[PDB]
Amino acid sequence: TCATQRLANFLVHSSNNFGAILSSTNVGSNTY
Amino acid sequence: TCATQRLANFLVHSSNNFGAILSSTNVGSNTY
Amino acid sequence: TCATQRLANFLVHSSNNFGAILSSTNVGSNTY
Amino acid sequence: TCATQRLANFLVHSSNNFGAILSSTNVGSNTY
Amino acid sequence: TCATQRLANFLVHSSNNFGAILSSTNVGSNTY
Amino acid sequence: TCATQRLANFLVHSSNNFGAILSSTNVGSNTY
Amino acid sequence: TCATQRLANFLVHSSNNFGAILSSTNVGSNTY
Amino acid sequence: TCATQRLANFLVHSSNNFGAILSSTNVGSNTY
Amino acid sequence: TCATQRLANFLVHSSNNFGAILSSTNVGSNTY
Amino acid sequence: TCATQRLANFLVHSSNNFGAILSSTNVGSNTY
Repeated sequence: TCATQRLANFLVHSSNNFGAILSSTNVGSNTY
Repeated sequence: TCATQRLANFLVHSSNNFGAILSSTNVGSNTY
Repeated sequence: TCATQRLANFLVHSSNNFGAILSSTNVGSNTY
Repeated sequence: TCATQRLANFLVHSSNNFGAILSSTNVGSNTY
Repeated sequence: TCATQRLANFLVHSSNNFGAILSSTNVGSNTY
Repeated sequence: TCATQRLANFLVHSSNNFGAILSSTNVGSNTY
Repeated sequence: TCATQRLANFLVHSSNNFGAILSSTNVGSNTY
Repeated sequence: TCATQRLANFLVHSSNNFGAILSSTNVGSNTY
Repeated sequence: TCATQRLANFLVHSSNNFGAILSSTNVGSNTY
Repeated sequence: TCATQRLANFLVHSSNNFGAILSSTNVGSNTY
């Protein structure tokens, strides 16, 4: 029995949920 | 019995849920 | 018995659910 | 018995459900 | 029985949740 | 013009895709 | 023009994709 | 123009992707 | 123009991705 | 123009990614 782990380039570029842009705001952007 | 793991380029570019753009806002953007 | 895992380019470009664009907003965008 | 996994380019470009565009909004966009 | 771990380039470039841009703000940006 | 949102019990009990059960495994389970 | 948001019980009990059960494993479980 | 936000019980009980159970392991569990 | 935010019980009980249980391990558990 | 923020009970009980349980370990637990 042996246990060798070789994980390369694990990535989660997560940008998931709610974004609140509300009032009187003409926005050139992209909010997380 | 052996256990070798070789995972390359695991990725979840998640941008999932609710986006709130509400009122009086002409927005050139893309909110997460 | 052996266990070798070689996973390459796992990806879920998830952008799934509800998007709330509400009132008085002429929006050139694409909200997540 | 052996277990070799070689998965390449797993992808789910999911953009599934409800999109809420409500009132007084002439929108050039595509909301998730 | 042996336990060798060789993990390379573990990464989570997480920028997940709520972003609050509220009022009278024409913003060229991208807030986390 | 008004914008009132009253959403109750939004749900997506998603368990969608590929399930990999491979070899020499009599499994009493249900894998996501 | 007004913007009132009253969202209650937003939920996504997501358990979506690939599950890897490979070899010589009689498993009473349910892996995400 | 007004911007009032009243969001209650925002939830994403996400447990989404790959689960790796590999070899010689009779497991009573449920791994994320 | 006004900007009032009243957000209650924002929650993401996220337990998303890869779980590595490898070899010679009969495990009563649930690993994140 | 006014900016009032009243956020109550902001929470992200995040326990997301990789969990490494490897070899010769019968574990009653739940590792983050």
